[PDB]
Formats: sequence, structure tokens, C-alpha cells
Amino acid sequence: HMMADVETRLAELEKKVQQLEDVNAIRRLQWAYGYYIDYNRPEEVAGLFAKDGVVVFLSGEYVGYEGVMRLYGTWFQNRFTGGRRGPVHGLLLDHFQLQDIITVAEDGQTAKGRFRGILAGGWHDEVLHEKPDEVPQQFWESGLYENDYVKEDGVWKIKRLDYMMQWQGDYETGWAHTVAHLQPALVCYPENPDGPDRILPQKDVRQTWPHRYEVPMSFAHPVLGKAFMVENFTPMMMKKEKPA
Amino acid sequence: HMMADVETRLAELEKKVQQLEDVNAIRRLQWAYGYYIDYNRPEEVAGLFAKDGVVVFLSGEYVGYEGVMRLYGTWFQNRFTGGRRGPVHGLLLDHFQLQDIITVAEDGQTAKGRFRGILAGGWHDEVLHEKPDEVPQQFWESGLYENDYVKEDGVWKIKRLDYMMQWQGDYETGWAHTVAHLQPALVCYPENPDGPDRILPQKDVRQTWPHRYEVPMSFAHPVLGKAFMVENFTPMMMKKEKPA
Amino acid sequence: HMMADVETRLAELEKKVQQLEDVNAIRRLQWAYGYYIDYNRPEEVAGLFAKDGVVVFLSGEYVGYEGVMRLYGTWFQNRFTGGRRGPVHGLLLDHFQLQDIITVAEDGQTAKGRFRGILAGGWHDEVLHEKPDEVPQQFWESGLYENDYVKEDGVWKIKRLDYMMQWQGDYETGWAHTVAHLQPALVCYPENPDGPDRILPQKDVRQTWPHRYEVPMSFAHPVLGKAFMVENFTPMMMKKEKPA
Ligand SMILES: COc1cc([C@@H](O)[C@@H](CO)c2ccc(O)c(OC)c2)ccc1O
Ligand SMILES: COc1cc([C@@H](O)[C@@H](CO)c2ccc(O)c(OC)c2)ccc1O
Ligand SMILES: COc1cc([C@@H](O)[C@@H](CO)c2ccc(O)c(OC)c2)ccc1O
Repeated sequence: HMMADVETRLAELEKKVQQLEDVNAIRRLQWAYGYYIDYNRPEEVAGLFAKDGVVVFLSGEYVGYEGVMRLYGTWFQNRFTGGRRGPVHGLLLDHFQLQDIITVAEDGQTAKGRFRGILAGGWHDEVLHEKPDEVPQQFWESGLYENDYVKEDGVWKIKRLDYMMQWQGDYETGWAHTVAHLQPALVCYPENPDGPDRILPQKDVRQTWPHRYEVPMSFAHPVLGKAFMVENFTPMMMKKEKPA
Repeated sequence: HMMADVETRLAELEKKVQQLEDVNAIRRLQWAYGYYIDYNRPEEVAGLFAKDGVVVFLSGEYVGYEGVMRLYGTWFQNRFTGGRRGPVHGLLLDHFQLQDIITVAEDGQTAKGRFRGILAGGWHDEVLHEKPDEVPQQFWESGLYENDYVKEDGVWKIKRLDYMMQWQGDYETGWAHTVAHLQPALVCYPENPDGPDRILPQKDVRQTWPHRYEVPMSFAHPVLGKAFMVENFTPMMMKKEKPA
Repeated sequence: HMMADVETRLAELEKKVQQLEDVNAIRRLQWAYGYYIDYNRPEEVAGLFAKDGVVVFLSGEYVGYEGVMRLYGTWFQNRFTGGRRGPVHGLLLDHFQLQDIITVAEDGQTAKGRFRGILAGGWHDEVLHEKPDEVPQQFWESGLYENDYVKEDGVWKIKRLDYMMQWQGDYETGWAHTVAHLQPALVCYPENPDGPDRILPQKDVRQTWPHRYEVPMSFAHPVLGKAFMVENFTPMMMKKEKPA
């Protein structure tokens, strides 16, 4: 009667409040991830992952704690700090994280999120001698994430972090005059000590800047949903003979 | 009795949970908008608008789907990609979106939001020949939004997107040595194929960088509210004879 | 019976909804703060603080309204606009704010938040003659915040704003070739008209870029919590003889 109504209203509020909390907790993961990677702290990063978690970098999959520690630790921390937990003198690696769009599964057990970063990177002249030869002294970089999350034992965890670098620009010359200094993975671990456990299938492998490939949205069109159709709107614009 | 109390508490929670969901849904619109414009996808952008929606760009109003497709499509997509859905080889148009302050109307049917973007734009040397003559090869740009939202048939939609560009900086020279390459609208559609349906009244027309004009906050002072008065605090500072 | 269950469920929802609202209100403070400082509006900034609030800048504490007005007003507004409420012609001071991680106390009366800013700053050539001698014409800057919040009379307020600048880069040369043009505080107010009420204890004083110091996280590890231990993961990486 009145009590069936109260039960339905409570249950509905509990579900909605759960989803609002889930969104905050998933965003917190990605923002926390950012603050750890800025400090070259691979251990904190590995801890954010499910034990069967994966990170994807330059079309290569790194599997579990060991894989995450090999990417952020063996490769990145040696490259940027010589194997020190940061921050350290004269080394900038600020990955400004923003623009989260999170989609929680209806059952509350998994989620997707799109996010992005803009990286200001580099070695100050006082520590330039620590920089490896292949890398610009200072550069901008941007990338897109399309991540998967899993809820295990009440806790949101990274199930798949897929970082798809979009562009780099040497500070001095900019994105217009820079070719990426990173290329898609070619050699797996353990032949390549910095290498992935596996390379994505070729159809999924991405060439780097100035090459561009769409990263599909994990979110539906937020107004028209699955009913959105491109061809319903294209006829309203004019394609011109050349750019103006 | 006890049941009047339960009813009041449920109703109060339903209202607060509705407002929390409304804030997430309005932010999602603006973040989604960003990801679409970065890809030169005008169709997805037009779909975010109410059918009587308006976009304001350089002091010009573009009305409805047709107007939004003329701005993002006829003008922007031709300018940046030659009329291709992006992303495309060597063309960067990353509008990093952040700093949302959303104010939902008490009745839950409309809202305002302030947001901002920083744009990293440009043509890689490999596609520089596609760039129109008026536009720098690579540039930074920032702008402020003060938008209106409407809830129709249960869905948050853009009612007014008002993008007020604040500065541009050629990559090579920076904001200090750059004058905006865009000026306030002068000619409406259809005389100007890229033009607005109408130009704002003169009092509201904005000159561009290095000219600056306040964009009033859509939010009340979040601590003192309408009781905030500038003159209560100014006397505590010292104005100096010159900048130090 | 059924009514004890309904009471427990309501109370639990009221607590969770309160915390979700608290997070939005604390983020709103920091985003609002950003929009005010971009406009050189020290009065709005002072109003966000508790009356016993503190702002920390270059290892100096500025106490209460008077202190906040001396920093943002006496020092910053004179430096950037000659003592005018902004925005003004040719003066850019955009502090892009992002990456909030807020932790509300269990009792709902206090909170911590980590945030960050990237500042695009400078004088256009048309107003370069207004720039003080010590300051670059145009520069990037980034900083970290670890702030404290208090809830007083139902309203979230800034209890401690601790801005820890991390790097500056002259636009023309970048962070790699720039030394900070600001140094830790040396002289208190009123001997130094721009000075803090007190200088932090020496152990807490920070040298500026290219010097780097950790800013500890105010948040627990969001997956493993206090159980997180660095030494559980370090053995999985290889430290190399030199950076690669
Ligand atoms: C996988 O997670 C991320 C990875 C990146 C990298 O593309 C950055 C890492 O700083 C990188 C840039 C230049 C380099 O030479 C480099 O060497 C190995 C790595 C960025 C953000 C991420 O979330
Ligand atoms: C209306 O919505 C937006 C518009 C802008 C434009 O100011 C950008 C669009 O990329 C622009 C910059 C340089 C150009 O030459 C140009 O040519 C027409 C357009 C930015 C963000 C928005 O949300
Ligand atoms: C305390 O709050 C903030 C302070 C800063 C400053 O480091 C900026 C302020 O614009 C600054 C940069 C160059 C200067 O020469 C300068 O002169 C005094 C100040 C930045 C963000 C904040 O939240």
C-alpha cells in the first residue's frame, strides 16, 4: 500500500545515489592516476589496477601488476628520472587530466570512461645531461583515453587503461613542425625489456602524429542516443570547392 | 505522523538527487560537445541543441539545426578539413574543456553553466597546403562559455551556446605578439554564406584580442551570495602609484 | 520493524546525498576562485575565505580578509592591472583549473582538496609599458593546491588555500630554459608591503623551479588505501644503469 510505494522510492534513490557515487569514484581513479604518473611513482599506478588489468600504450598490451610496473617503471621511470620516485630536480612531467565522460553499466559492476591529458614534459638545462638521446628536451603532448573499470569487493579498479597519444610538439617548434618521437610497438617483452606482453592485432595498431585515427566515443549521443544519424544533418551544410 | 515525515524526507532526497543528476547531465553535454568539435563532426553538435537552440560566435547568432550546421559545418569543417568528418591526417583542433560551474533553476527545467576551453590548433607541415590564407599554421586559443540549457521530454539540451573567444596566440610568437585573426560578425547569412542569422545588438558586440570585456558570472558568489559587495573589501588593499 | 529499516535507509541516503553535494560545493569554490583571480578581482576572492582563513603563497601565510586582499590586491592586482578590477585591455591571466580530488571529513564539517592550475599569463605589446621590470612579458606557469575547507553556518568556505607553484616557462624559451622569477618569501608585512603575516617554518619552505619538492597527496590510495605499500611493487621493475 503506502509501504510498497516507500520501498520502491527508497530502492530507486539507492540505485541513483549508487551511480552518482560510482561516477565520482571512477573519476577519482583517473585523477589519482594522473598525480602518480606526474611524480614517476609506478607502484601507486600498478595498485590502481585489477590483478588481470591491462594498460595499452603505443598499440601494446602490458598485463597485470608486472606489466604496469614494466611500462611505468622499467621504461618510463628510467627514461625520465633514472629510476627514482619523483618529483626530482629540473624534471617536468605534468599530465593535465580533464574532460571525463563516464558511463556506468546498468548492473553497477563495470564502467567505461573517456578522458584526455595534455602533457608538459621536459628536462631543465640543469639536468639536460640526464635526458636520453631520442627525446626532445621539452615538449607538449596530448592523448585520449578510453578506459574500462571493474568493481571488485566494493572497490572501483582500472580493468583497461588505453592511452592513445594523438600529438606531440617540441616546445621550440610546436605540433605543426614535429613528428611523434614514439612509434607503435614492434617487439614484445621479454626480447624488448620495455616491450608489451602482446601487440594489438594489426587492424587496431595506430601510426602516430602526424597520422590521425578516430578513437570511437564510449558514450551514446547524449541528446538523441542510438537514434542519432549523421545523414539526418549533413544535408544542412554546404561542402565548399576548397577550405576558406 | 511517522509517514508524513517519511514522505517529506523521500521528496527532499528525490529533489536533491534529481539536481545532482542534472549537473552531471549538463556537464556531459559540454564535454561531449568538445569531443565532437575536436573531430569536425558538426552533425553530432547540431543534435545536442533544442530545435529553437542558438549558438553565438563572434557576436553572431546561428539559429536551430540549420544555423548550427552552417557554423560548425559550412564554415568550420570546410576551413579545417575541407568538408570531411574528422579526425584527418595532420589536422589538430583539440579544444580542452574545463572549469564547469553549473546553476540549475529551482524548477529543474532550465540551467546555466559557465565553462572554458583552451584550443591547440593547426596544420602539420604535411597538410599545410590545405590551410586557408587568413589562418595561422598553428595557434593557441582560449574562450569562455556562458550557456543556457533546457530540459525537454526528460532530456537536457543546449538552448544557447555562447562562445566568447578571449585570446589567440600564434604558436611561434604567443598571445603577447598576436592580434586575433577573427573579428566580430559584420554580414549575416545568406549574403555571407558563413554568417549568422542575426548580429547581437551593438551594446553586446565584442571586439577581439587584444580587446577584453568582462563575461559576467552566471553564478552568485558561492559564500556570501547576493550579499557580496565589492566595496566591503576594496578598502583593505593599497592601490600603488605604478605596477610593481 | 519495517519502520526501523525505512529510518536506517533514509538516514544512510541523507548522509550520502549530503557528501555528494559537499563535493560539488567544494569544487565550485575552487572553480569560482579561478574565474575571480583571472579577472584580478581580489574582493570576490577574499569573500570565499572563512574570517580566520589563510592563503599560502611562496611559503608565506596571509591571514584573513586583510591578508587575502594584500596578496590578491596590494601585490597581484597592482602588478598585473595597476590596481584595476579586470579584465583589462591586453592583459591575460588565465589560470586553467582542473583535476580536483576532494576528501570530505566523516563528520561533514571539514574537507581537503587537491587541485591544479596551468596559467597562461602576459601583457600584449599594446600594454607592455605597464609591465613591471622583474616579470616576463608572457609565460606559462603551473601549480598544485592542497587546500582545507570548513563548513560554517551551512556554507562551504576556504579555510586554507595553499598554492605551491611548480614551474614557470617564458613563452619564448619554455620551462626547460626558464628559472622561476618568484622565490620563497623573505620579508613579512608590514616591512614588506606585499609580504605575508608569517613565513612557514624552514622545514616547510620551498625553493622554486628548477627545484622540485613533493606535495604529499591529501587522498589515500583509492584502491588499496592505507594498505598500499611501495615495497610490494618496486621489485617488479628493473632500475637501469642509465636513462633510455
Ligand atoms: C600510458 O600512460 C601514459 C603515457 C604517456 C606517454 O606518451 C608519455 C608518458 O609521459 C611519454 C611521452 C614521451 C616519451 O618519450 C615517453 O617515453 C616512453 C613517454 C602519457 C600519458 C599517459 O597516461
Ligand atoms: C562556437 O564554438 C567554438 C568555436 C571556436 C572557434 O573560435 C575556433 C573553432 O575551432 C576557431 C579558431 C580559429 C579560427 O580561424 C576559426 O575559424 C572560423 C575558428 C572554439 C571553440 C568553440 O566551442
Ligand atoms: C595564490 O594564488 C595563486 C597565485 C599564482 C601566482 O604564482 C601567479 C598569480 O597569477 C603569479 C605569477 C607570476 C608572477 O610574477 C606573480 O607575481 C606576484 C604571480 C597563481 C595561481 C594562484 O592560485
